[PDB]
Amino acid sequence: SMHATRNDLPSNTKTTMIALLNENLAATIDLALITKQAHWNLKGPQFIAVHEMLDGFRAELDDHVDTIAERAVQIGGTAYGTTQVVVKESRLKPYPTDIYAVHDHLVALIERYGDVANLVRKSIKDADDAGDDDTADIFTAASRSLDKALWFLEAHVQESN
Amino acid sequence: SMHATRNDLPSNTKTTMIALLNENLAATIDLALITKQAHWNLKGPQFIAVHEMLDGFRAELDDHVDTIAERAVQIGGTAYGTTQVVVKESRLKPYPTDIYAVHDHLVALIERYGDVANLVRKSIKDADDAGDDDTADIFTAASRSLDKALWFLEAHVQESN
Amino acid sequence: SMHATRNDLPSNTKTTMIALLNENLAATIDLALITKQAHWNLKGPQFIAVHEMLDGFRAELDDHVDTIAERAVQIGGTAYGTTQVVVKESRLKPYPTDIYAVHDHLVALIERYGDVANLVRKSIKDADDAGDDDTADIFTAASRSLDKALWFLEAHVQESN
Amino acid sequence: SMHATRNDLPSNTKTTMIALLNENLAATIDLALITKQAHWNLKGPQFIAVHEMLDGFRAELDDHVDTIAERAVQIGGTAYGTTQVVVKESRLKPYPTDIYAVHDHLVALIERYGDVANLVRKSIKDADDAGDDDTADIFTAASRSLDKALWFLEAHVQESN
Amino acid sequence: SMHATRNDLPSNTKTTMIALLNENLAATIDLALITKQAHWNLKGPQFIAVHEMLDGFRAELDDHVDTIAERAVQIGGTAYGTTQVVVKESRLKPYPTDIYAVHDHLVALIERYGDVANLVRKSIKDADDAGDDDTADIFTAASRSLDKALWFLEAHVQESN
Amino acid sequence: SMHATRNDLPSNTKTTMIALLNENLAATIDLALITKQAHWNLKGPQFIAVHEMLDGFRAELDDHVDTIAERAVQIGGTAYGTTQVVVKESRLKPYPTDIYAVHDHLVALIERYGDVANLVRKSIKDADDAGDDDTADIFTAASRSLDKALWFLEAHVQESN
Amino acid sequence: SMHATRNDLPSNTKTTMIALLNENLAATIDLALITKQAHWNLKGPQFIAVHEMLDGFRAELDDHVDTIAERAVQIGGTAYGTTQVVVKESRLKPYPTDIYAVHDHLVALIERYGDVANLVRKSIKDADDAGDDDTADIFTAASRSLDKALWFLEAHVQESN
Amino acid sequence: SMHATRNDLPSNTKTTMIALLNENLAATIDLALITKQAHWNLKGPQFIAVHEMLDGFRAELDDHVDTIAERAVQIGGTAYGTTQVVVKESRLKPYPTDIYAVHDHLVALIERYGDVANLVRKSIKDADDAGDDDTADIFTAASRSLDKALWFLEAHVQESN
Amino acid sequence: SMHATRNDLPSNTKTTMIALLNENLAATIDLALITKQAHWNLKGPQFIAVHEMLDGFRAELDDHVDTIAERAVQIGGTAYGTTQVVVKESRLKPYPTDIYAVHDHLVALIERYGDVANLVRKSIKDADDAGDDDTADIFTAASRSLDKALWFLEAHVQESN
Amino acid sequence: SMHATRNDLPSNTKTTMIALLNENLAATIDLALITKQAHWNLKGPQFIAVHEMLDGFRAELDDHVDTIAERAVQIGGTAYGTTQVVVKESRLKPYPTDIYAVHDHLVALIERYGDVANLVRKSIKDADDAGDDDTADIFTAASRSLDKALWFLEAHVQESN
Amino acid sequence: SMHATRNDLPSNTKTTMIALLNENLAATIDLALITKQAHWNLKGPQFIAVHEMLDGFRAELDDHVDTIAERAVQIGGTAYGTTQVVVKESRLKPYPTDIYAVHDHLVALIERYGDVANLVRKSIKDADDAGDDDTADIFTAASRSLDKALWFLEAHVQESN
Amino acid sequence: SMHATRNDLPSNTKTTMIALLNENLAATIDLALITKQAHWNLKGPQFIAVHEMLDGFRAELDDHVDTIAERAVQIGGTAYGTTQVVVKESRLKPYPTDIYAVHDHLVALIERYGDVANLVRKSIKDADDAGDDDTADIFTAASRSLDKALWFLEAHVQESN
Ligand SMILES: [Ca+2]
Ligand SMILES: [Ca+2]
Ligand SMILES: [Ca+2]
Ligand SMILES: [Ca+2]
Ligand SMILES: [Ca+2]
Ligand SMILES: [Ca+2]
Ligand SMILES: [Ca+2]
Ligand SMILES: [Ca+2]
Ligand SMILES: [Ca+2]
Ligand SMILES: [Ca+2]
Ligand SMILES: [Ca+2]
Ligand SMILES: [Ca+2]
Repeated sequence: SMHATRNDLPSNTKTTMIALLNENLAATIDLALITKQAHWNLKGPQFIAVHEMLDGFRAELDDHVDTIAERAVQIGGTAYGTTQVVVKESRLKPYPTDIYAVHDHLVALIERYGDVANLVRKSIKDADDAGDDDTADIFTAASRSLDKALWFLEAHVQESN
Repeated sequence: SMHATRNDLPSNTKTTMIALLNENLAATIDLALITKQAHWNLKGPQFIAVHEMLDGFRAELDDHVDTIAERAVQIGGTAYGTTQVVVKESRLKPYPTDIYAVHDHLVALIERYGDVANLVRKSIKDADDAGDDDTADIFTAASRSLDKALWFLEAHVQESN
Repeated sequence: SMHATRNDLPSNTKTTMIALLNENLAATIDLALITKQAHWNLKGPQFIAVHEMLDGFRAELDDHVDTIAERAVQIGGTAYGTTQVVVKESRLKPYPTDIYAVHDHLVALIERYGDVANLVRKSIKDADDAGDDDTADIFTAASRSLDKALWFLEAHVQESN
Repeated sequence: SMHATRNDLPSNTKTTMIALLNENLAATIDLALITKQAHWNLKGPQFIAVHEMLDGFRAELDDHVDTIAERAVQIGGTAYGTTQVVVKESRLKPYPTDIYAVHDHLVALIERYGDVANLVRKSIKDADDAGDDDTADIFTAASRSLDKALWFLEAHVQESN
Repeated sequence: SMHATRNDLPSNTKTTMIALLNENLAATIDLALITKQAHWNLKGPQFIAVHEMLDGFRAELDDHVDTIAERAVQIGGTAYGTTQVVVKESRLKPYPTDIYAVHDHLVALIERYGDVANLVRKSIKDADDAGDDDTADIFTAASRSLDKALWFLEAHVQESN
Repeated sequence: SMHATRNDLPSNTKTTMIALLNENLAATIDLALITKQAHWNLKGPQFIAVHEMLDGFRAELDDHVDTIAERAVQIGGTAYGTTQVVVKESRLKPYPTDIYAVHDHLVALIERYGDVANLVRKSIKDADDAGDDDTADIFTAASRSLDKALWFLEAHVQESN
Repeated sequence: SMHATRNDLPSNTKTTMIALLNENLAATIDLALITKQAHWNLKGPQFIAVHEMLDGFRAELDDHVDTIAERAVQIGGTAYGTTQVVVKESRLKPYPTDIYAVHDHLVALIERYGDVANLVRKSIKDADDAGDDDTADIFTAASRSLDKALWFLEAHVQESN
Repeated sequence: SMHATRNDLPSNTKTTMIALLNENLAATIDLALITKQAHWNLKGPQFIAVHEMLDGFRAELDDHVDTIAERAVQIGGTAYGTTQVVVKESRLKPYPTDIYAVHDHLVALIERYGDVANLVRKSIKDADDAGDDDTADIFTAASRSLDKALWFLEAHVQESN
Repeated sequence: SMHATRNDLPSNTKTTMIALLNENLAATIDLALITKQAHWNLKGPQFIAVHEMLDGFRAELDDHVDTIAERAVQIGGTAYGTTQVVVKESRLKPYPTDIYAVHDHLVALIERYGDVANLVRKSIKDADDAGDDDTADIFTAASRSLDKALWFLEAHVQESN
Repeated sequence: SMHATRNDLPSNTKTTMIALLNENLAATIDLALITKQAHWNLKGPQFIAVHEMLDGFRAELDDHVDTIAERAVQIGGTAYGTTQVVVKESRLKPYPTDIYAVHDHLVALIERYGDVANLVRKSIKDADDAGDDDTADIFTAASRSLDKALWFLEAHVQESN
Repeated sequence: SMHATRNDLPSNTKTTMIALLNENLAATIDLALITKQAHWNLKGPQFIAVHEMLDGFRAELDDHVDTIAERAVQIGGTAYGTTQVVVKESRLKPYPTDIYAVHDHLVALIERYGDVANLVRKSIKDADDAGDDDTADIFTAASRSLDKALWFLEAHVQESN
Repeated sequence: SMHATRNDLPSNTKTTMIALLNENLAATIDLALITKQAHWNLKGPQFIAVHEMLDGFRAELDDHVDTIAERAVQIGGTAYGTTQVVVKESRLKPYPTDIYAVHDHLVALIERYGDVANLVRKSIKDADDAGDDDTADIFTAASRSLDKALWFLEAHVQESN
């Protein structure tokens, strides 16, 4: 599953970072699909603003998914992003397909956004500790996006009016 | 799974169309993931042109996925697009995660694109027959995109030089 | 009210389609005016999201108004779009000028959008049966926009939180 | 028909200005519809240039219509812009639906453009006199657009070659 | 002249549609050339507006030419668009190279745009009857453009002032 | 604090307008900061739509701040816009830093937007009476923006659903 | 030199405004040429910044020149803007063609910009006194541009470091 | 009037080319002002098409005016473009300020555009003969624009229908 | 075939340049159609890159075809660009409609691009010699585009790996 | 002043970072107001270049202010950016409102830019030390902008010619 | 070669970082020239795709070159990027000027991109270790670009079909 | 170093123009590096305007470098643009790396821009004499850019205030 590269990151670093990148890739792809799931099916008084907001989140996730995947490839590995892989390697709770109210989707999204945000933020440190600054930076950009999206979601529920 | 709408498409036709739209949604989301899987992992002399071409395909699939999903919702149904749904409801063979050569990706992609192209093309007629002209037209837009993408792939292998 | 054209749609077809286009033209012009009426006067907690949403609807309706009007003219007819014509030939229930609450506008708009959506959707079939495929396609484009707008409105009231 | 606002314009100025804004709103919406009525149906040697010019006028009118309506609302009033209100409140002579010649449309348009131009220009002074400088400015911007459009029309008939 | 494709349109449908697409391709390429011929050589008081209008037509034809040619290829065929093919397979009467006055070009264009508009419109139905919904849609888009163009030309001569 | 200019507005008019401009400059800079204060800290069901609306407000305020400051300079004065000046010359009540609910920020912002809208509106007349028509016009533009923003805010609370 | 218009500004207002507009038109066209004259021939340490600044000035003048000319024509007059008219009717002192130092051009330009700025500013009031609010407004927009340009010029010489 | 440059065009070529450039500068500035004069004052059936066309001409002339002037400066000279210089050094017949009919403007413009077109075209050869290829190219770009604009004008009068 | 123009190129230069331009016009229109023929039908491993490249070539060719044709008209001639003329006046070997391999299209295109590249290059000199500098420059621009396009084609076959 | 978040940064990291972010927020907002203060009031030979440069700085600061403020909120805190807070928590020496010469502004600005640049650069380390990689990155982006702006300023005074 | 700055990075950090930035600057400038050398001279079946790809690489390298150079200057140093310096300080093996095949250029480029990629990636850590977070971040962005480009290159040679 | 082409430029014209193109290529790449060297390191009162001006120069140079290099390759040759070639084949005096003052950079840049401007201008004539009109035109475009850039630089020193 590896290919040769002149990239001189140590071999053990490449192995551990490819694993870490793929773990994050599965999480973020799953979250991308969850985001559209919610976007299509939400109903209630805040429909249009939340509907539109979720498209923005998906667009951001798409960029980070690409950057994460391509990083695994750059350092000699394979990127694993098919449905069969994602369903197995993502730890996100299956997103309910029988919820509709904006509030139910917000609380469901907060759980999952929170899980992915916390994963990616930790992965910054794991990459830094492994000696892979570029990978750490990639997770840092992704984490900034995820922590902002998590805030946009939580801000809707942190007060009731 | 249903919500009331003033849309007066006959009730039985809504039911059959929601099912048809979800069948096609599962296929097109799966094909979207497959397209990126190939994009990241392709290697060989035609790397960059094919890499970029596949991003074009993904952007068009994303637009047809949204159109199909929202159509299901418009006529009073639920769009089902989570990883857990897609992995069960897509009939596309799992994309191999251990291929790299551009030619191997082209052959694997032609198989999946051909399957989705033919499914969506048949769905146009199923929708027209059922009396849902907007759904037929949504499938027609999708089919035109799929048949063009299929050609782009096949044109790479229909001659050898 | 007619002018000569090399367009060889049968004369009966032209006559029936010119009337059908004018019927839809009236309905859509009126819906455009209604849409702005609500946009200006809505008040309540969802003000800005709904206010901006209605501008998007108007922009889409304008494009369909033009397309329907110009089709009547293309096939040798006159397009009837003055206030005096619209107030008589639009079958939309007069929109109230004494409502303000966003909820009240949403409910009223759902009534009006449903009416036009269902008119245009059937008109696809009238045109197709008449053997005017271009006019049927014009109505199909307009119908897709109307069904999506109807959904955007209905989605606000289909759940309560 | 009123909602309270912190805008400290005196009650009498608010009520007089709301009425004046609504008078001009009805005239400009009607004129907007007239402009497209002519745009669709004009025929003759200068067709394309005039056809396009009238879309320019309509775009400008739309912006002024919005600005006038929204000013009535800002100062605590209701904007009245439905077909039923416009047909009663506009003083423009019903535009003929049985004229085609570019020249005939030019002459008929000049009549109505003249009427609205002169109405809006006078309304600048009425607002200024009422001590509502923002409304006067809104009318000044609309009047500049109207006087320029009137010129564009008249310039076509002021000489014969 | 054929190449293997996964596209599952029946063999006879492919053969007949490739022929129909090539017939329409020859007519539309010829019409494109005709359009520029007129564009360059027109003279008279309406010169600039008609000159520009005709570039708009050519841009539209170019897009329909490509879509039609590529459809023939997508379904396993060859697209035939060389000068030698077009001069043989177009049925448009050779365009006169010794006319100048805007009126004479408008009349000569009406003849040829009418012929192509009517061919394309009938071809929608031929494609639909053959069970090729994408091809039918391609001709529908092309027909819409052609009927609008025919009107823009005819609208210049349907009245004389 | 003054510099010579060939601008021949009367000396006493320059002095009184510089003062009036600076008074308005202090209020508008303070309002700009207040607007972002609200934007960052609001929480509740209408979060994203109101968050984004307030960025629109701030962008409009920035342009008017610049225009007011630069006018004071053009006519030979100094623009005073530092935090120390603003905290002393603004009469806006200090914005609470312990509120979060969207409703609470809307009412707080209505207070301050109203205060500024009414100041700027009065300042049009003060400038006109002083014989500085450009300064009056600058205040007119700022006032139209302020009255519209004030409406956007008040419209959220003028009805409860 | 006059043509008939439905514009109902009083006849004596038209006559006096047409003269005032043409007087301003002459000065502003002259200032436009002067601006470029300086732009081409300036030399010295601040060359590129001042060179580019002067192109910004010319672009704004051009817009006002057109608005002033077209206003004269809209109200039934002739716009006079040929070289022979401008050399006779411009109130500006002929610009020297034998200066080069940036400072020399700045000083010369300040004289000319001051004259035009002061003329246009006065003309706002002359128009307002004549009851022509649109013309007053056109001069206000022009005066705001000229006063700001005058400042940009003077600011370069109001301190020496 | 000269400043030193490292540009090693021979001194006599500089002197001759500076003179030639200034001759062409005066003609093109004069033609620019003439173009706007016609633009503002034309009246008749072709108003809007020709009005707009003349703005395109003026935009192009502006670019060539700049290029020509700057070339004189680049090779050590002064650019002479004030009203007082242009009225003396342009040999264009003063443009009439008492014509209105579009046909009258077309024919007057044709005479002036013909004069400048033919001057600039000859000047290409004069520059090439003097050994200044860059100046010859500047005149070639200007000449191409002028010959095309001359055609746009002439094409209007070369036929009558 | 000829119309009067003030363009003072000698009568014999005009005649010979019109013929020369039309010879090049036939070649370049033929090449434009050839480029699309290859674009549609090519197949093999380099498909997408070469497919897209050929669209770039076509766009450049279209611009030069227009410039060549319009130059013929500007100098009082007729542009001849119909299918019947091009098939007669182009000396390009008819393009084969039974080739597919990318390599075969590259070789076939190189023959035709070379022929046109070399005709246009020679035509620069023919125009210079005739004293038509603008026409020479028109051919210089076209020739630069053709020699670049020829290189892009040849570079594909000048090495084998 | 805290709200709950799923963001799993340690509670002490959140507290510490919210304080640090707010410290930098006060400094950067104060600097933003200082930058415009200079922008408006500067006078001297380098006026327009430095005037424009300072608007570039303010635009960059605005983005960093937003990012810093929002990060404090994301991690469960309150952002404090009112005039009253900034005047108390910014340590920048109050900016003089009685200086004009470009040089004096440059020297004053360097002091304040220096102080903010140095604070923000240190805060990268303080954030790293607290285990908040996203916050550190936010300060890194701000620090890069500040160090660059500081150079732009200092570069004006580091040599005298 | 140093200038005073308020930037308070420690003196030894400045000296060592200036040297490190200049070592990277020479490598990246050399690589930029190498990239264009390949781009112009490559020949073979993948010409156009690789030709374009290398322009993308060059545009990225230019941005990083500027960032690196400016950082050295910002911290009080001199940026050294002349040909004479680059040829002395780059360690990249001189690029062969006698290769043409795409494959030969790919292999040659991989060697040089690998060297620079590895140098920059190590330099991130050298900067972090010296306590210069902004410089580390600049190298991180550059390293990310380099590692991605290295992959784009290697991906072409990592498989043979 | 040569590759076969259908380009019919005479053999010795190809050889001599390849040499001449490579001579100018070395000069212009070296000037491009010089321009950036000045850009980064300049300091003094005119810093920002001159800093920015030099990026405009570099962008123009980059386009000419590409056009020159590609021309050499188009006509069958090799483009030589590596650091090792440029250092040997450029005759520009090594640019000083110990200068900072704006004036020092202007003087040094004037020397080198002058040398390159004069080389390229002569090269137009050498290409024309050899019969290569396209190469001559390429040098004409570059010469126009260089003569303009040289002026921009010399205008800063041609007068002292
Ligand atoms: Ca990618
Ligand atoms: Ca969607
Ligand atoms: Ca229309
Ligand atoms: Ca609105
Ligand atoms: Ca195509
Ligand atoms: Ca400003
Ligand atoms: Ca105008
Ligand atoms: Ca210029
Ligand atoms: Ca053309
Ligand atoms: Ca924000
Ligand atoms: Ca830079
Ligand atoms: Ca290139």
